[PDB]
Amino acid sequence: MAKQYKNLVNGEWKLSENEITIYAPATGEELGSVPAMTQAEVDAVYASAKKALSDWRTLSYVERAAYLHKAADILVRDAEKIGAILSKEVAKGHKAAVSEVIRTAEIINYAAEEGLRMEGEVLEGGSFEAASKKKIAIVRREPVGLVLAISPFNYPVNLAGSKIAPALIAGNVVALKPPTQGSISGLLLAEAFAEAGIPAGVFNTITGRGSVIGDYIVEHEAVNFINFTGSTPIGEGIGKLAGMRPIMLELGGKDSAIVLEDADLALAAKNIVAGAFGYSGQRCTAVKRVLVMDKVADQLAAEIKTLVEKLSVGMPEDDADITPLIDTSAADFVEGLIKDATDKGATALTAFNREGNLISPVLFDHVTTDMRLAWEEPFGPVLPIIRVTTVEEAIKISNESEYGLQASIFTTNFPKAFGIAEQLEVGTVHLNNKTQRGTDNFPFLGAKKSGAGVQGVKYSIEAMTTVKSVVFDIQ
Amino acid sequence: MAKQYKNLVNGEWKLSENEITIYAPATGEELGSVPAMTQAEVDAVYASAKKALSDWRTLSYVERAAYLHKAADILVRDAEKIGAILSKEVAKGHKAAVSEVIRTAEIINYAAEEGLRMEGEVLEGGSFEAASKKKIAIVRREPVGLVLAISPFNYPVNLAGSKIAPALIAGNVVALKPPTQGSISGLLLAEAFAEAGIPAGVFNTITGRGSVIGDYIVEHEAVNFINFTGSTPIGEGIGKLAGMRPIMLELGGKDSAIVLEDADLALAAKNIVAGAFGYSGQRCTAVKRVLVMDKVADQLAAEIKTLVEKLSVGMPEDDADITPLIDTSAADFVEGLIKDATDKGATALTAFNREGNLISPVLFDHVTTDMRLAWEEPFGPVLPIIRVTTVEEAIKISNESEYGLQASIFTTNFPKAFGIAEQLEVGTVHLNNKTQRGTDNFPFLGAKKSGAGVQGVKYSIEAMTTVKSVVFDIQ
Amino acid sequence: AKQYKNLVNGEWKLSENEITIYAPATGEELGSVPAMTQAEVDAVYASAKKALSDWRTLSYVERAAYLHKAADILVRDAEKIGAILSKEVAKGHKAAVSEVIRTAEIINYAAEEGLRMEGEVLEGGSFEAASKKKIAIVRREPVGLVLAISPFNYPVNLAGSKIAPALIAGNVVALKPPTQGSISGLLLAEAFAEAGIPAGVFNTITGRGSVIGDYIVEHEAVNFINFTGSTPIGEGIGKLAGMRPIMLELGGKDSAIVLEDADLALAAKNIVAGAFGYSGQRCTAVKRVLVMDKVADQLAAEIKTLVEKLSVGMPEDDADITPLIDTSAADFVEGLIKDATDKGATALTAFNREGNLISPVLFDHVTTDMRLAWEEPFGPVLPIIRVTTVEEAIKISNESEYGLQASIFTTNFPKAFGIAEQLEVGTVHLNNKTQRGTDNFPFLGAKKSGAGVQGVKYSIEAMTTVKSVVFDIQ
Amino acid sequence: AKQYKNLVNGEWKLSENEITIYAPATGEELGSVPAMTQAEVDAVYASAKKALSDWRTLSYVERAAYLHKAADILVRDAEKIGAILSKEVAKGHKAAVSEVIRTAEIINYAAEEGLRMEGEVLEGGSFEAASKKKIAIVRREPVGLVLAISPFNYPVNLAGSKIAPALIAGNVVALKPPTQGSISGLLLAEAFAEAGIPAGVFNTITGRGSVIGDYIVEHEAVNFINFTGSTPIGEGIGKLAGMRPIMLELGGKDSAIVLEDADLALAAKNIVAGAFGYSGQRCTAVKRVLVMDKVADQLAAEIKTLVEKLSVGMPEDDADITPLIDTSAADFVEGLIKDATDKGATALTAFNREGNLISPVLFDHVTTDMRLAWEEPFGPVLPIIRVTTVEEAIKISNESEYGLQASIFTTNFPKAFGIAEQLEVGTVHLNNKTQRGTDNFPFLGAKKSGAGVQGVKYSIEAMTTVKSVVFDIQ
Repeated sequence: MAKQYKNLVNGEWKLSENEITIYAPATGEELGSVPAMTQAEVDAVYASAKKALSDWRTLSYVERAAYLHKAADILVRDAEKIGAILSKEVAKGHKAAVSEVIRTAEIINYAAEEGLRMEGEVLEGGSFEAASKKKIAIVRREPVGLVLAISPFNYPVNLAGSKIAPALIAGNVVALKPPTQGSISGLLLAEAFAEAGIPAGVFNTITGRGSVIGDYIVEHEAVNFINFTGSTPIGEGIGKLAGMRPIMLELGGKDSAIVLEDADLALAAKNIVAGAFGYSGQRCTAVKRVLVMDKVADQLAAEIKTLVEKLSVGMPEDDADITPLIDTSAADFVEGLIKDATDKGATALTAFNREGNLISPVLFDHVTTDMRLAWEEPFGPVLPIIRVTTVEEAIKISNESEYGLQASIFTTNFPKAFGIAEQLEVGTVHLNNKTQRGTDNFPFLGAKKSGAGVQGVKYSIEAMTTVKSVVFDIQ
Repeated sequence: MAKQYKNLVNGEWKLSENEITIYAPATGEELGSVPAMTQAEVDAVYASAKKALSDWRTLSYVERAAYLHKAADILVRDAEKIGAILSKEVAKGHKAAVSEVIRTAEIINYAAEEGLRMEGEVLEGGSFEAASKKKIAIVRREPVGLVLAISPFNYPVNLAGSKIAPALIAGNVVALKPPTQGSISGLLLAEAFAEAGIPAGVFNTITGRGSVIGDYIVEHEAVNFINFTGSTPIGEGIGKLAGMRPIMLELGGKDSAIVLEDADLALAAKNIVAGAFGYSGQRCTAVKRVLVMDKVADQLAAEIKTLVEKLSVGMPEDDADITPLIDTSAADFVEGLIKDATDKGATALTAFNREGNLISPVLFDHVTTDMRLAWEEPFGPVLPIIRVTTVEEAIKISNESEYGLQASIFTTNFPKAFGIAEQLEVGTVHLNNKTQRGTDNFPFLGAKKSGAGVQGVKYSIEAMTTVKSVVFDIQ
Repeated sequence: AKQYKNLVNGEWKLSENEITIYAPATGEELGSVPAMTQAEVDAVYASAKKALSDWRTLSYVERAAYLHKAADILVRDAEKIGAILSKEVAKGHKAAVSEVIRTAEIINYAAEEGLRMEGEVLEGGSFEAASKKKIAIVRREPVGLVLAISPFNYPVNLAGSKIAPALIAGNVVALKPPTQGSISGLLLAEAFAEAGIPAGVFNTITGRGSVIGDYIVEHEAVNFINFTGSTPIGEGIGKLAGMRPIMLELGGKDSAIVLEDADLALAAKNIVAGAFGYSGQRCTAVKRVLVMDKVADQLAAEIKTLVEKLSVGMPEDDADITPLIDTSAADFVEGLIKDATDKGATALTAFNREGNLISPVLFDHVTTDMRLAWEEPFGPVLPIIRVTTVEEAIKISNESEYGLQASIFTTNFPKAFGIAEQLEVGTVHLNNKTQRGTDNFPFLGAKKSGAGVQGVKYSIEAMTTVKSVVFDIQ
Repeated sequence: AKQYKNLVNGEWKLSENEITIYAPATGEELGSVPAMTQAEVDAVYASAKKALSDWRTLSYVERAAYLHKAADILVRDAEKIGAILSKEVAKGHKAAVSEVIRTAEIINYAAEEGLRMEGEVLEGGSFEAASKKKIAIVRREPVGLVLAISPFNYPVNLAGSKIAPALIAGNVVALKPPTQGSISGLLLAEAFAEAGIPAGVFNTITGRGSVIGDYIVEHEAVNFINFTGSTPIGEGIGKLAGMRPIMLELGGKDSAIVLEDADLALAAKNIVAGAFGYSGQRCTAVKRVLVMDKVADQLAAEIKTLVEKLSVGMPEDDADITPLIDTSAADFVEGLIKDATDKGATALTAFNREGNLISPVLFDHVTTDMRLAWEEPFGPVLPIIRVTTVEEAIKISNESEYGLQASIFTTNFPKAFGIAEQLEVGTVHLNNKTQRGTDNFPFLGAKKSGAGVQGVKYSIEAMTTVKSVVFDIQ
């Protein structure tokens, strides 16, 4: 039942002297163990990847795309088998975990076909000066080299594949460092690439304790690019450890949902509840605060309340909407935000209840900017409603956040919604819909402390490629 | 005629309590003084810029382009006046300094017209999944915010304008930090933008001592992007101080010129000498080592020697090819590399002579890779010739360098030259021509320790812009 | 009244015969233009094909410099050119000067858009592994000789919108202005000649359609025909072009769909400005209002009050409604007004005609059996058609043989976008009148409204081809 | 020998009359195809216009899935389709199977290229400050009904290269294969029908040119004609199209310019493979060698040795030179051989004809007064023309009415690029024979060789239009 998992290192499956046992956050069930790599074993992974780089980058785009398509087919075949373990490993609903594996296969296939249509440009010297009119630049794309991909606990397969496939199609070699709570899933994803016959050293995995290899994996001079999803403080550290090297960071969010007086309140409540409470609010791109005009606030709060009361609260195996949080510390942190809001006079529209790390969904009304819940990312099923008098106030409060991932605007006036969107300091603005990363072909980025670089399949490919210009004179 | 220069801060010209006197490196003549800003004065510059940002980004592209065109016209008008001071300030030939100011005006005009044709994209949700076929993403470009532009001593006007105009057209606000040896020229460039009527706070300058404001200007939370040209160690430090913030770094080069057996040796010698000895070798994109096939090495060295002996050695006012180096430390460093090469048995084809900081051009043959001159960037008029037996050896020696700015290949076999170019770890490869940044519409980038990001007018605009996606469903 | 000459191979040439041009509003003689023979058209094309090799080999910067100098000369002489243009096509004095300034803007924008011309590098390895070392260096090239045919209503603006995009790309051009508008077209040519455009690179042709009409188009020297004018002439040009590339800007019957939730005052303001601009003598003009019956009475009343305010008079007095281009045009418009009156449409503003000066006529209760519901008048007459559903509005809008542009006045934009997807038009304007601008935007027509896509960058792409150079890397 | 049917609105239909098809190499009866009437063509087009709305509103992913499913069926049945295709157009068995596999590759590539279709957002503030709040959301759209006309020499490959790019973009298609090749076109249609392509989305038309030839092109339901075939037929299609968009892939007389510094063995190998592939029945074949006199004797001797090694025989034996498509084609080739012999050209390989199987003829000392220097033979005959300067080679190359592709064999690449700029062709191959591939690369012809740019992404762009939605941000 509980297997001893191994790392993919240069086409071989390796155990380490020490290991980390992984337990199901909802039940405490032992799921297996992953290797606890040393720095010398991380060196072996990077040496194998740099050695494999020359033969991988010289393959055709077609040949590289064929491996990715083969990996995605194996993921679709084993979606139930991987989804069942993923569900237990990060306390995600069984169906939602299987959906994550299917979405990963879709992103791998889309990146394989997006990346193979890689084009260059021909520039004319005569565009700038007459004397150089016979000079042209043949500009072609090249891989950056070794990409270190760091996936998060909440999407350990999906936000590993969204980094791996775009890097691999471009001719880069990859080392996946999954989170410890999610490493069995990351290694199951690696088994699909290994079964697809990915050449030795082109795709590898690293698992271990942050105290032994956390900074080491990023600082290493073999790494040419770091692609990470995780907390803002960890991302801030990765940015300095990267030095001059290119990075892509997907960090926290405190996405606001601005509801104007002319909004469809039932549609706004439906989207706000689905977005805020999806995976018990353990998503960076979740709706984390409602900024509603006071005229429609009482009716909107009542409609959000009725929907929050319907949400099922239970175990991942029963596909509950609200499942247990990733760990005790996460649950304690969420309870502290709920306590601060209650003590400062916010109205609890739905009751707080906690059984283990299973916190019931809490909706708060009359939330003010002096409450921690107005600003701090909970990663838990708690949503504040902050009443505003003007749209200028809603923009001001929205932009006062250190985060700027996405925003939602619920209104029937789209020219005004576009004007508001221009002023919001976020990557994406959704009109009459919850904030969301999808569709995966769209750009996904965060302003301020929410990230660095632009994600979305083609943008991820462009970010993990460089340019080689060949200039010559026509005679 | 030594003037007391002032910094452009929020539409006003400000002196500081302390100042730095600038002297001509070739004669020791006092040229004037620039303010020695405090950290509180840097805070005032950044506060002015962030305040000016909202009204600047909301202007049309046409309005922003008009200011850039007006400033470029003022630079063309005052090219002799600016060029005369620039020549004395960095010991650059009088005509070459005037040419630099004219080239700056050309880049400003090209960036104003490139940036105003800024386009977005419309993506279809139906490209990724059938359920999202009515969902579209209107993706538009936005400024990153405040750009800190740091120009180098060797191109204090040209590599200030190449950062300022692309940032300004995109709707960013700028703070120019010129080098101390080059700050009078950076402030003369600022006077052209001020005379063009650039709004208060949109364009500002900072001058000061590295011990007082060096790290402070970069670390400051108001700065959203750092665009720097200078030494590799300084750029490495900037990368760390930037944290997660976007950067563009133009650092050192050790550009190799690979000469094959079928090369036109007279053309190779002409290009190699013009590129290696331009501005006494004080350029990052300059031929710094010749990797020549042994069969043609004696004839190529003889042809390079005859041309190096013709180079004039003297003062900037007399438009000498070889002028005095930027400072004593730079000339001492170059002399040390010449000494190491002589002591290790390299053949000096042209004699070493030094008068103050005026070093005569030294050509070395039979340079082996145990010599410091084979690897270290001198920033002086010294060129090694390294003989090889195979093109595999030339590629291996060229790639062993920590730098990878550009490379030159002299050969009549272009399909082979393209194959070699693919293997060279550089940004740009010039076929049958010296390495060069131009034309300014072409990408300019460095692999390895030569930089971060892609320069060239459109690439600079793209780098200093982000994306704002607005997603909605069609009904 | 001067005797104008054609620009042919850097020289100014008269022909044996000439055509005298009169002001449509006053009958004043403005001058004459040459009446070229087919042999003189041959000389223009021989000059252009000879000049093509040295023009296409110039840098993009050198070609852009000539365009910028021509645009500067147009700005300098905008009052001088605009004054003659105003008299020549009975356009308001200020509107005619604005047209010359807008032409200089398009020329400059084309010069800077075209010089940033880029190619592409394609990888053989994208399609098959065996061709991974094979790449294609794809670069843009001119099509060759472009014949540009401008219309009477925009004889300078819709001549420059064809000439500058063609010239920046390395093409040589022959401008054939309309006879009523040839003095303006030749004044535009004087600006390019003063800018020092090389001999044969830019030339003009003037003459009678019965002598050279089909001849200029069917000539084998012409590689591309870029025309603005009537649909029947455009249809003929398409056949005469054979396999050669074309760009056609033809008739319009633009609809303004007004929904129940629309801002009716804003809809009326935009509808009147768009429908009655230059007395309705524009292809991109609101030519039919398709309004929901619940809001039709109030919209009709608001359009009426604004139509009654429009000044009716002479071009020199900057009147909103000026005399029509010719008697035939005014007779045709009067016939459409008569047909609507006889079929029971309600004339909300009175019909009056003094010479070829027709007062603006607004009709309500227009049905699909009336000619005014379908035919392009090119006159100051606007029908209002009442509809019960948006499906009916889409159906009636698409039943037209034209599909240039449409306007949708509503506060529901997701629905407006859904309606826009169903309309068979090139452009849909939300809460605004139909318009060609801004000139960087695409401008095209579906069905009988055109062929090809205009707008500066689109015009450049259309009048260029590609040259692919393929080789294997070793 | 089966009785084949046309795919019409999801049903397989016979016509009252039929055309029996015979193998050009053996005379074997292969089956019959319907001889459609104009009323049956009307039914095909009515079905397609009706199916257009539900096809275009499907997602790109759903349209791509049908194309991928059709391509998989073609790979599965590649031997079955290839065996019939080989007999139908006297193409080698292995080459005919390869054609089906290449068609599946193009269908898959077009499905994935087309689904990443993007629009653009343009800023009014790029052109004028007053329009800075105005933006244009420009999205791609199908042109409507595409009539695809495939040629006899690539009846499956140059049917799929038109069908898949049109279908992914949301267009509906009617395939008109050539009569000699209609069984193969209908076998391709069976793969799309088995893939479950919706009724009316994809249809076929078969018939006699005297009954429906002009009718299929003239029909007002057709919005785009994509044709590969002879130049005179293409010229007629261009007129019949009127203002409607077209894509024409017509004749070629591709020149292979061999300079003094060329690798003559490489030049001979590529020249012979390109000139004699499918007995020279290809528009992209090398059809004339323009060689510098200093290296002409050695090059001709090297080409001769390779031509003498070409097998001459039947398609079932994978012979290099197989029987020509029909008697008329072989008679025409024999006439060009006769004109060259009578005018003094040197026959380096002997002329022999057995039925319509012509042996490969190599001619040297071919002059510009011989028909073989200019006319496309579509037969295994190649002239070698000697030139004294590269200027003469460019002049002779460009004197041709065709301009499909050119080859340049030389070791001086910067000079080869300079020559390529002067050649009036779509593509120039350096040190390699002319060829359409890879299918992601642009494929086009200058002068009488075509209209429009083919190659997968270029095909998709050509069979799409643009819909601009403009609004002001508040």
